[PDB]
Amino acid sequence: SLRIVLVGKTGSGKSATANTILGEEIFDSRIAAQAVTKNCQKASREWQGRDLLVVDTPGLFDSLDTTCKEISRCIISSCPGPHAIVLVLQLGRYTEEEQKTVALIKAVFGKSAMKHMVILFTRKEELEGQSFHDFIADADVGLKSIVKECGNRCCAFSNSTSKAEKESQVQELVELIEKMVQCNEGAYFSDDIYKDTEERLKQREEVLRKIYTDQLNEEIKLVEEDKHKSEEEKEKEIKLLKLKYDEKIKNIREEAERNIFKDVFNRIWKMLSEIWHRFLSKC
Ligand SMILES: Nc1nc2c(ncn2[C@@H]2O[C@H](COP(=O)(O)OP(=O)(O)NP(=O)(O)O)[C@@H](O)[C@H]2O)c(=O)[nH]1
Ligand SMILES: [Mg+2]
Repeated sequence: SLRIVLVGKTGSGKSATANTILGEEIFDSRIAAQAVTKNCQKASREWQGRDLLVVDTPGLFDSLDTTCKEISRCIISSCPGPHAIVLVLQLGRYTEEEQKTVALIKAVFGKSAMKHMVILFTRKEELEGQSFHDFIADADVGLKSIVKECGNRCCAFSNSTSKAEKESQVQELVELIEKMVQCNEGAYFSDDIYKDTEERLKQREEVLRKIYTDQLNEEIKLVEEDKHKSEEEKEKEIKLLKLKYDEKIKNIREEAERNIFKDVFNRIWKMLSEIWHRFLSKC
């Protein structure tokens, strides 16, 4: 299993990138004068060997409230921790919004997060006769710097362009991610946040297990000691109940993720309120 999070500016091609990872178009990718993704979204894909889990995020910079909301959502979805945090840029310069984005990940998740960051570019088809190598070779101090921090993990993507090319890019991305993780002591990203937020997640899931079971064992109890009902009626009812139960265990993960939101939000809000002086737009 691979947990990857796509963060970046608005319009950078995050959703497109997600689509090309997922093999089909799930998320909304189009050209806009607005944010097309207003909400953290997640999906899964059957791959050669693994289940790929892709977290698409709203464009980081456009609100302390909103930023805190979406980050928190991102954290919950990415639990227990992400394998790769992919910073998505349009081809060319490393710009101020990406600078602040990188600053944010650093600030909230520590500097220790930069081992799991990979840089991904979109519009690969736009460079034409120039090599991507040649491309990153002409780069600037800031781009070179962040590439260095990220361990020289860089990709270019063409979302348009055949499936076989696209899936090959997927091979590149996934492989490098596995390389990175292996060199990273073979585990996902784990933070003070992630540990706590996961513990909460586990606690509430076990709780809901206590709830749903005690609900089903009760509904069953009525049917057993109920008279005037045929045994076939008892059996048909209980069978349906058990079906609804097995459907309701499938539900716990999504329902659990919803319960902790405000708690993690508050925790992040405590932290982030002080810090926001760094991410204001001056002027
Ligand atoms: N040529 C080309 N265009 C691309 C590529 N990736 C994205 N685009 C273009 O960039 C536009 C923005 O796509 P989108 O995925 O919506 O960006 P986004 O990151 O989702 N924006 P947001 O995060 O606000 O929803 C699309 O209309 C698409 O045509 C790429 O690899 N090549
Ligand atoms: Mg989007």
